[PDB]
Formats: sequence, C-alpha cells, structure tokens
Amino acid sequence: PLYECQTVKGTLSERQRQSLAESITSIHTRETGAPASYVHVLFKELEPGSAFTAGQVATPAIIRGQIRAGRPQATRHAILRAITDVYMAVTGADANAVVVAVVDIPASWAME
Amino acid sequence: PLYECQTVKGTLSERQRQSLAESITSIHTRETGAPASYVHVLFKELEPGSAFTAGQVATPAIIRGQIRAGRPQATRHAILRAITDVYMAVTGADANAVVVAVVDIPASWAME
Amino acid sequence: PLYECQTVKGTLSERQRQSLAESITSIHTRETGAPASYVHVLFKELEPGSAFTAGQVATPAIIRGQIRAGRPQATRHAILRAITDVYMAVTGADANAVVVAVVDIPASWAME
Repeated sequence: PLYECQTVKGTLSERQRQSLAESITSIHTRETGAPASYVHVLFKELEPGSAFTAGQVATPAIIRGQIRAGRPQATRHAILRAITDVYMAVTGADANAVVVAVVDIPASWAME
Repeated sequence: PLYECQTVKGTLSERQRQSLAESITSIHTRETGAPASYVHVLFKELEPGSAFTAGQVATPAIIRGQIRAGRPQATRHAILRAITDVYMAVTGADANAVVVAVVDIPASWAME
Repeated sequence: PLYECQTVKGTLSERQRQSLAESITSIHTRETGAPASYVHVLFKELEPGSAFTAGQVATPAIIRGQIRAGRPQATRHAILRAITDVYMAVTGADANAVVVAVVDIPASWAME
C-alpha cells in the first residue's frame, strides 16, 4: 500500500510527519491485516502559490492511499474515517480543508 | 474533485497558476454542476532533466484530474478539451507536449 | 503512456535517470507496439525524512505507470517484471524497497 500526503509548505513539522506516518501505518495494518514493512507513507509539500481552492490561493490537505482490490467498503470507509480523524487530531486543521481518498489497485497491476 | 499540474521548473508563473486554477475550476463547476468549494488545484514542478519524452530530456505538461464517477463521457471529453485548449493558450505549449487525463473516482472512495 | 518515478532526493543520478528513462520507454514500446513519442517518464524526488516505510524513515522507490486500457495482462506483467529488473540493476536497490505499478486508463479519459 502507498499513502501520499500533500500539504502547503510549512503545514507539517517533522514531529507531525513522524506521528502521521506511524499512525497511518498502524491504521492500515489494523484495518487490512497487512505487514507494516510494505506500508509506505510519503510527504510532499507545495509552494504557497501552487495550491488553490475554489480558484483562490488556499491550504487544502490531500491524502491519497493506493490499496489492493478485494476489500469491502466498510474496510475502505474505516480507513477513510481513521485517516481523516488522525490528521485533524495531529494538525488541528479544518475538516473541509482536508480531503482523503483510498483507491483500489488490482493485485495483478502491482509488483513489489 | 482534484486537479494536479506537473510541469518543468520555470514553466508557470504566479499569474499563470492563478489563471489556470480559476479556469479549471470554472470548467469543472460548469460541466459537472458541482460547487467550487470542493474544487482543488495543485501545482508541482519537476527538476530540469527529470522529465523525459521518447527517452530524451523534454518539457511535457501533465494535468491529471480525479472527479466523481457517474457523469457521461460527453461531460468528461468537454472537460478534457477545455483544459487542454486553455493551457496551450496560457503557456504557448505544443499540443504534443501536453497531456490531460480525467479519471472517475467512486463517490465512496473519497472523504471530505 | 506516463511513467512516474518517486525516490528520496539524491537516490538517482542524472545518468541513472537517463538510463531508466530510455529502458522504460524501450520496454513499453516493445510490449505495446506504441510510438516512443507518446511515452513520458517523470522523476520526482522526496525530501529525506518525508518518506516512510513501516513506521520509520526509509528510502522506498515507487514507479507508477499509467497506460491505456484494452491490453491483456501478459503485456502488463512483462512491463512490470522488466521495469523491476532494470531499476534494481541500475540502482542496486532491494526488492523489498521497490514498488512498481502499471494501471489502466481508458482512451476516452486521456487527451494528448
């Protein structure tokens, strides 16, 4: 599985990144039952004038996760809820300034 | 909905990113009938010599958009065309060096 | 066709990026029968400490390829194993620290 977090530069500190990484990992290994050694979390930062919401300069938080297909929605939704809650708990950011998406990738489409 | 623009470092200015963000937002809100508040546009730059076309160093432009599934193909094509026409007009780029993709995301795969 | 390579900043030399760009382009054109002019390879770098495996900081390598739908699995698999072998040869990375994915995008969903 691959989780990518995109925020405007200056949003996350090193401690917050470390926290989110350990948490997101634990969330996946708990909701899916997979070994952590295959769970990858990536953090990317955007320049202040490179993030827009409704056509205006903003600071949205986008977290995207690619997981393996063959899982019920209750599982995906559980991951969505947990990831959403933990980011808001770590950063204190607003809910509508946070977007989380977990998509399916067929196992036949990946090689690890 | 999320739109991401990937170009070589130095391609877009502040004014251009503002224009493209406003343009993409307007195009999406019209064709899909979705509010602007949910429309997010991100800009990412690539280091010189890290973008390749036909095995050689080039400056392609990649704009990818993840929208809600359930809308007809004519709607998607209209979004594809408009974004492509706009980017070429704003930047002056070659059509053969511009790639736009609008993929469907199931409504229950995202949380916001 | 679009191939993105995510690594920790400093992992790939410019010569390594060149070699990977050519071989990946070569593999795709060999297995699909598509012109090289449509093949785009992008190299993105992550800041050290912004890339995590399990719970801690690591140096994973993510190569994601977006190709067009309508092609059989054997084609995609051949691309997957080839890219995997080539990357581990060029860089010397561990197989457990390398992830390759090749996803489908319907021709109606892209424009170039």
